[PDB]
Amino acid sequence: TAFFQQQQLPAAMADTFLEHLCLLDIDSEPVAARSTSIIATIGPASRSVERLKEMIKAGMNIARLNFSHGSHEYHAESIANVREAVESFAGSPLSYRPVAIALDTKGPGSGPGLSEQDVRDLRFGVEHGVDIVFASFVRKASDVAAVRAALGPEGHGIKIISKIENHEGVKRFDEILEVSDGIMVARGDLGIEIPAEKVFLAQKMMIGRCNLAGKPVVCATQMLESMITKPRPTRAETSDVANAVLDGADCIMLSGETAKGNFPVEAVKMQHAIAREAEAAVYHRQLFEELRRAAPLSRDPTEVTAIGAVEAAFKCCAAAIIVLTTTGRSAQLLSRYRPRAAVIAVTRSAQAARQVHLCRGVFPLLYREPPEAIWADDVDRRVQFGIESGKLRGFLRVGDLVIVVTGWRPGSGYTNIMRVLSIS
Amino acid sequence: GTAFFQQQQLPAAMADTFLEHLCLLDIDSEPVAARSTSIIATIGPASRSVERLKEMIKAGMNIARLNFSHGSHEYHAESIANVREAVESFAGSPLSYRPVAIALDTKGPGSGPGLSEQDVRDLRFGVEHGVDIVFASFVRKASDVAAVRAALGPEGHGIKIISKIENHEGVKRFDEILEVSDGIMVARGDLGIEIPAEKVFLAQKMMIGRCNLAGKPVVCATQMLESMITKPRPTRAETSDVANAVLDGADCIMLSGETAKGNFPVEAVKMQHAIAREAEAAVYHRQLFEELRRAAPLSRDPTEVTAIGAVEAAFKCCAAAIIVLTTTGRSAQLLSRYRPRAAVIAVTRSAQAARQVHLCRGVFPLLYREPPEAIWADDVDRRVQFGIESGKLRGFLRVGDLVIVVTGWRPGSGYTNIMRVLSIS
Amino acid sequence: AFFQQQQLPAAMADTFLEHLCLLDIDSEPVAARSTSIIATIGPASRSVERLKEMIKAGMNIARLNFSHGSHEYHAESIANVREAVESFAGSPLSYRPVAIALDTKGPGSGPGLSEQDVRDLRFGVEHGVDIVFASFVRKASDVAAVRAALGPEGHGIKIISKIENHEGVKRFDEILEVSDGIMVARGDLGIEIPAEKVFLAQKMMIGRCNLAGKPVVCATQMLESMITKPRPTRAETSDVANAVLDGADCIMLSGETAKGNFPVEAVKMQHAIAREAEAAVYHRQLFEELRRAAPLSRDPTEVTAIGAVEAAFKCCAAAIIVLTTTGRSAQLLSRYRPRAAVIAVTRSAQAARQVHLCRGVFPLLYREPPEAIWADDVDRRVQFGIESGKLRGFLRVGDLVIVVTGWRPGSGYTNIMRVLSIS
Amino acid sequence: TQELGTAFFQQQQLPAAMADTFLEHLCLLDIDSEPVAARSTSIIATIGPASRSVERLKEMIKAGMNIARLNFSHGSHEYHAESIANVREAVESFAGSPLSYRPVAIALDTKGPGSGPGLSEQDVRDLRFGVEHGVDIVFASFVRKASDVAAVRAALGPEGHGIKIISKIENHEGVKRFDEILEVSDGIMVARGDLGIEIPAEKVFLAQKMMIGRCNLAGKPVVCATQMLESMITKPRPTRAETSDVANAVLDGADCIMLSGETAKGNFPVEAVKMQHAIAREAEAAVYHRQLFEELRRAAPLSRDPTEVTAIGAVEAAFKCCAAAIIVLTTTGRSAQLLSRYRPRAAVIAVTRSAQAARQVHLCRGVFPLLYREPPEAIWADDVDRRVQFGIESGKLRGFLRVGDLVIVVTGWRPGSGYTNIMRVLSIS
Ligand SMILES: O=S(=O)(c1ccc(O)c(O)c1)N1CCN(S(=O)(=O)c2ccc(N3CCC3)c3nonc23)CC1
Ligand SMILES: O=S(=O)(c1ccc(O)c(O)c1)N1CCN(S(=O)(=O)c2ccc(N3CCC3)c3nonc23)CC1
Ligand SMILES: O=P(O)(O)OC[C@H]1O[C@](O)(COP(=O)(O)O)[C@@H](O)[C@@H]1O
Ligand SMILES: O=P(O)(O)OC[C@H]1O[C@](O)(COP(=O)(O)O)[C@@H](O)[C@@H]1O
Ligand SMILES: O=P(O)(O)OC[C@H]1O[C@](O)(COP(=O)(O)O)[C@@H](O)[C@@H]1O
Ligand SMILES: O=P(O)(O)OC[C@H]1O[C@](O)(COP(=O)(O)O)[C@@H](O)[C@@H]1O
Ligand SMILES: O=C([O-])C(=O)[O-]
Ligand SMILES: O=C([O-])C(=O)[O-]
Ligand SMILES: O=C([O-])C(=O)[O-]
Ligand SMILES: O=C([O-])C(=O)[O-]
Ligand SMILES: [K+]
Ligand SMILES: [K+]
Ligand SMILES: [Mg+2]
Ligand SMILES: [Mg+2]
Ligand SMILES: [Mg+2]
Ligand SMILES: [Mg+2]
Repeated sequence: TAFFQQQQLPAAMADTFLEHLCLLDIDSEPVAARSTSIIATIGPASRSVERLKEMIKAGMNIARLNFSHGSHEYHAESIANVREAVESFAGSPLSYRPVAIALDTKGPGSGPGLSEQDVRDLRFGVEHGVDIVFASFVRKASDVAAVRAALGPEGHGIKIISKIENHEGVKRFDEILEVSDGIMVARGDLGIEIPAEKVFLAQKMMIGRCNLAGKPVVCATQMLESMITKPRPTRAETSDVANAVLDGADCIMLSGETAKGNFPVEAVKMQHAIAREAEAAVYHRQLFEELRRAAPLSRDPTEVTAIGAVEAAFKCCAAAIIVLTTTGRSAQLLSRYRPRAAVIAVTRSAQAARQVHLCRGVFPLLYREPPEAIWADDVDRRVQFGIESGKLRGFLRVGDLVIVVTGWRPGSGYTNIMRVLSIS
Repeated sequence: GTAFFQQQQLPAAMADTFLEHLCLLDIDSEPVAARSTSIIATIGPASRSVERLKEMIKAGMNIARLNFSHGSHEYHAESIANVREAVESFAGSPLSYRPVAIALDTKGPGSGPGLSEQDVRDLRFGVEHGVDIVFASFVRKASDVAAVRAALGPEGHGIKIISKIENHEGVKRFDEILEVSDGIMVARGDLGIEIPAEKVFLAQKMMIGRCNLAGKPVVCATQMLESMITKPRPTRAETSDVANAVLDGADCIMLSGETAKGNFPVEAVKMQHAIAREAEAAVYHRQLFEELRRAAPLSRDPTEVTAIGAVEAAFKCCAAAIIVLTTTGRSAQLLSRYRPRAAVIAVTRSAQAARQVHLCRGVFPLLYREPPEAIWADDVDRRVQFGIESGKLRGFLRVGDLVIVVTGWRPGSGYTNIMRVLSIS
Repeated sequence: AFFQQQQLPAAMADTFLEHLCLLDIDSEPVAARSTSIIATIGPASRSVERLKEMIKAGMNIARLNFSHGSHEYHAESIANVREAVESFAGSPLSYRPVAIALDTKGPGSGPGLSEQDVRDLRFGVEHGVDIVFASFVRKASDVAAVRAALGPEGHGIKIISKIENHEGVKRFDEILEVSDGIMVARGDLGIEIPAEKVFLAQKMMIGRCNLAGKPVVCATQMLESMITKPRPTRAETSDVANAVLDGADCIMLSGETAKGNFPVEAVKMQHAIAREAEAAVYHRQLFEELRRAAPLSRDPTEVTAIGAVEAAFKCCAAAIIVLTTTGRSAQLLSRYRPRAAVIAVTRSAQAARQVHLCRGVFPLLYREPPEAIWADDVDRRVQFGIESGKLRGFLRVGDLVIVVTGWRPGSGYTNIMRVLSIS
Repeated sequence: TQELGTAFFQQQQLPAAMADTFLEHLCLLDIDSEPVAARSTSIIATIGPASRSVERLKEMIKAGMNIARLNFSHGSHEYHAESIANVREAVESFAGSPLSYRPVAIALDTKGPGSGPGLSEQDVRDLRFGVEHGVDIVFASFVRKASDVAAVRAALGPEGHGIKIISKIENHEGVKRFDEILEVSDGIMVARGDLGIEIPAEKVFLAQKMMIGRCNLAGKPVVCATQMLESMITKPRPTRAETSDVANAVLDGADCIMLSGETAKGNFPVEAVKMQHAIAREAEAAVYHRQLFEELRRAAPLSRDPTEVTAIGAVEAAFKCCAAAIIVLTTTGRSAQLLSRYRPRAAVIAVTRSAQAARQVHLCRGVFPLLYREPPEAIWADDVDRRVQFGIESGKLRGFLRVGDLVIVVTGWRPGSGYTNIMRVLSIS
């Protein structure tokens, strides 16, 4: 078939990484959906409702609100505009794309503990329902603990992504990652605190440790910087985006390219285009083998089902792995093994649907329908919802094979079943 | 969690290199898993007593070979009846019943091309008596397997044909023979006479490797515990040979003379069982599994896709077993190809499939006798519980263990597609 | 203490994932920078005093873009480069050779060699350029045309084919076979093929070049923001580091040094990043794969090359000193990407300049006249390498070095490898 | 290459050796791929009534005996001295043509401590006998700890400091205290007979494979010892299990294989030697060198010793060109031993003036000793070149080398042992 010369499949079947590089083809068109999420910073150039709709079409998955600048009234208005542009597509539930809201804090700024503004800003996040928090200048575990105690009673569900932007944060990394929900390689400040020529070492090390831990990792600053004023990026910029994906980053960020630049939609489209190409060029054979050898033995059925499903997906070239999820944990565990198959996550939790964008290859679907009396009937309708959406979005075709990860009883934490299905 | 697990060579199995694996092999690391390599015992004067056969089934005989090179049709029918009587004496407790296959080893073409007249009569005898396997002697080409298949007729279409490679031509035309055969037997006796004796190990290791790749059973035959015909204990070379046949990747090991005419037939079965358990625990699963997958091509067959997914899931949690419901034994055979450390408990209603799956390494067959339940999903769950209960009774499973359960979406063979992680209660 | 620096904990990891996890920002690179820097000479860099501070920063090859400028302008640039290079020839133990590369304008609309290109190639032969960056090579017949235009005298000039269009990428294997090396001309490539596909072309071409043992250059917009700003972007420092990690022998500045406000700063920056990236190379997998892909050879030079590289890894050799006439012996050692330096002691001034195209090869130009006793002349050249290495900080007393030599004079007779202790 | 001929790449299991996986390697094993290289695993033959005849010993040396074992459990000192004299007489009968002379080591296998701790009185007398008679190796029976090896070393005295001590592991304690024994011993013998009595018979293969692996890592010789071709005591042909056992001992990584009873008292002693030689050649060609070498390197620690550094460099160079042999000049045999540790397919040819080193290097797999008799040249470099040419001439005469082949020459920068540091690529003229 033509199939075995599309998503860099000749290069993916190579026996060595050197042979894999030699088999990379510019004419091998990526077919799979773009898995690395795009975080776009919302500013003057992008807070228009009609502009936000354009950005969602372009591939924006997470909207970032930089709390360094702007008032609470400004940020609440930006949030409302994002939600209005997101809900304008809720008329066709088979094509609706959830979009997460992330609050990027100001920072401690030469002081002990959480700054007074950060305490006020985190309460604002709780009161406005932010899905993610990018905690600025995390240096130790206590910093993470402070950002989490700040999310008061009503906000323990918000995902804290610790921003590493100084030498101390890099040295105390393992202790930070243990208590954080993910990490952001905040390259701008990092490139000021540590020598500029050492930042790539910090990026590659942190991405690798995050991949091992199964926790999301974000590449953040100056990725397409020249696109603030120019319609096209530099050769170094497209290389940087592609290399962040190849390193193993779950998310790529635009901050200024979308916040204040002349080409915000073009920067999103560009990051989408590069990410698709870079994801097809990932050497899955070594990546999966190493992921397995490093990942410890688990007696958790969710984790055991995850490798079994990822292995099964590789064996048959599964178009997608469709997993039902309440908290997103099942989808996150599948994501850790970096399958070439899309992780279609079907969920009834609008928050979980937005928060799974932090995990690479997870494509969230929000199930809006009324429940069936028979739980088994309800599970099959949600599985069919993922198939119907996948078909519509081009992820699946009739005749394809899919892996369907489900649980034996309702409620989260009981995933234990994996099925091989033929799309009808 | 589950403290003090220095047993079943787990430190050696977790090594990063094969050299490190060898260095971590421990004589004090006792094997805990059930013996996976089947034992073929040739039935003769020293072993056709019904009470002796009962002793050999307890010792671990899985397949009864009948050497049609000696004995009359009357003698072999009586041997078969004695075997079946000793096998069925344990059918009163179905949770502990062990199926035993009956294989017919032909005399051979001797000095003449094609099937000999006696072989055609002997193959008809096998069909009439209901043998499960046929060890076709002196297979040299694919047309020889076709001749044996034709002699079995229409009724003998379910009988498994294991081609015996015992000459130079059979070794050179191996790939064409394996394609049309159900499995291979490395008939080392005649092979050691046709080709130089110092070259037989190359033929054995090559054929076992190609069989492992193909997913078809391979038998290591002849003189494995030869000194046990007259002595109660084998030589150092003999125990090494049995252990090395298992390490090579052989699905089955054989006794022919040690059990047929010797003074210690039950002791030879017990010895082969003891060595096989030790050798199976010393298999370097890390490289074996990785190489098996890199060589196995991509598959759009749900049975084959579910097989790796289940084997990978079993390795991840150190699953005590992989319980699979099978009609023809194919689902269990596909799991077996990936050589999991977990036991492939294969529950089946087919008494022939139950006997024939002994040719596949690591497949512990169970014969489910109960008639079908009205609700299909309830019948499946009862068969799964039958595997758990048999598994518990036989010491394979304990409460708290994790098992992988391979099932299908509808009745009939060929629809295996589901894998589940269960906790033993 | 030794085991902590030059990313040695990360280099000893058993997996690439474990290698990434062991990368340390406090593990300072100790080795000399192996990836050569090609700096484009323009208005911002043709001053003799500026060229001297560009050689100190780490410029190894001076590029002359024949798209702009007259023959008189380029001859003056050449003279200024040679004047700045020869100003350091007073101390031969510290003298750094600098290659001169001519970048052709290109065929443009023309199917074969353009008239200007034939004139420019003759100019290069007459002026003694070491390298030629042939623009827009699409097939093997294009390389042949450039080779013919160089004539009989230009047979020693290295031809680096620039791949800058779709056809050049598809016909890559036939071009690499007839070329001395390849340049991933990212600028035009990013215009001919989609910008999001250029990294695939770069990584593929670098990989195939590493396998072939032929030099490969990463060329456009590496530190672009340094034309107007004193510091590069996070994407730019990442791009340079990733070009080195991909396996590129040379990194280029074209505009950052040619017309930008910070030409010396761009050279210093590329040097700083390359040292960090070279120490973070996963040598265990790189060497193992290089060996498994490299075919068996009955050539004693090639056989001695792996033997020496393997021996250098075994003892953590500070450097490998090789005596070369044409640079081929040093090039073959370079193919195996050793962590140890490749000190190439040559009497050929052209070979000394041209070996900058090979990663990890540090050229020393021996000038002294030949000794009466052949074995004594060899030992004096070996001692010349040791003395330059000690002076430049590559070697210390107590270190172990691998010494690659031959059994007789003349090129092509390399067959000996020795383990020496620095005294 | 390709221009060495198809017949070259379809022999010595070269298609199977070039496979990318061990499974692919097994699938490419060919019975018609004839071994061409010389047999590298040494054969230790036990000398008894069936083999102490001078003419019989000559037949066994031709068949492939490398080390003669003297079992001190049976026989008197007078009997063993006579056996030694007959061995030396049969060995020296071939010394007329030094380019084809094969050195043969003499090994003393002690009786053992039996039912008592420490060295038995007879063992002290027997060890003194060995020193007085000039034995090259001692197989110390029932070694259980490092202090046992020290006792045997002390009993050999000052003169017996050059005698190699191979500790026999034949009980549970010896297996558990293996690492401390191997550290103080020159090598190990997997004494399977007693081991199969002390530990369960079904566990002996685990002990064998573990000890061989640890010895390969340490670079110290390892011997597989009991019942290898047992049926050949009475029968002219061995069983399928026996030929498999010998082949598997070689594939495990054993430097030496032993005959004890098959050669000592059996009806077919020369036939058992010929059989062990035939199997070893086939098994050596079927060794998967790619994984073996890669793993050996990853486990071997970094070394600042030039002899060790030159050893990998030479072994790697030999694999790259399919070098016919690796000629090394050695005084103590250490240089050849270090090359042997990396298990090259290229036959290591060791040129030495020490007759004891020539005999003792049989303990190292792949080492083919040549005893150089010529007196020293005035010019040191000329003496080295003459010894290198002696290796080439013996190599050509014995069929190891042909004109056109590539060889690797490992030499040193000065006389005296411990100065190996040079590796050269030579073309055979
Ligand atoms: O040893 S290499 O440096 C190399 C080897 C030979 C060459 O010729 C060469 O040019 C480079 N190396 C590159 C990356 N791959 S990879 O398969 O793409 C990969 C595997 C594993 C990774 N983990 C697991 C989670 C991060 C990777 N993260 O980024 N990439 C990863 C492995 C081999
Ligand atoms: O390279 S070896 O010959 C070797 C030999 C001696 C050493 O001291 C050493 O360090 C390496 N070595 C043999 C054993 N395997 S193995 O792990 O046991 C294995 C893996 C894979 C196999 N497939 C996949 C299906 C058959 C094997 N089939 O039989 N065994 C198999 C590893 C490779
Ligand atoms: O019917 P529900 O409550 O949505 O659950 C369907 C199945 O998916 C799961 O909820 C997965 O949830 P989580 O990923 O959040 O752990 C299983 O526990 C459950 O059996
Ligand atoms: O035995 P039933 O009741 O027909 O149930 C079908 C079950 O067995 C299977 O038939 C497996 O059979 P095969 O392995 O012989 O193909 C599956 O479809 C399912 O697990
Ligand atoms: O690298 P090249 O061009 O093959 O030259 C290698 C040569 O180097 C030498 O060491 C130098 O010898 P000369 O300086 O006399 O040419 C020769 O022995 C060997 O042939
Ligand atoms: O293997 P050994 O005993 O350490 O020595 C290797 C020998 O090789 C040599 O080249 C030959 O020297 P000799 O003439 O003293 O034997 C020396 O470097 C060294 O004595
Ligand atoms: O916030 C950021 O992205 C930073 O500091 O680089
Ligand atoms: O059955 C046979 O002939 C054998 O095993 O050699
Ligand atoms: O010519 C070049 O180098 C380019 O276009 O990048
Ligand atoms: O002496 C021996 O060989 C033994 O005991 O095994
Ligand atoms: K901020
Ligand atoms: K140009
Ligand atoms: Mg910041
Ligand atoms: Mg037969
Ligand atoms: Mg151009
Ligand atoms: Mg003993």
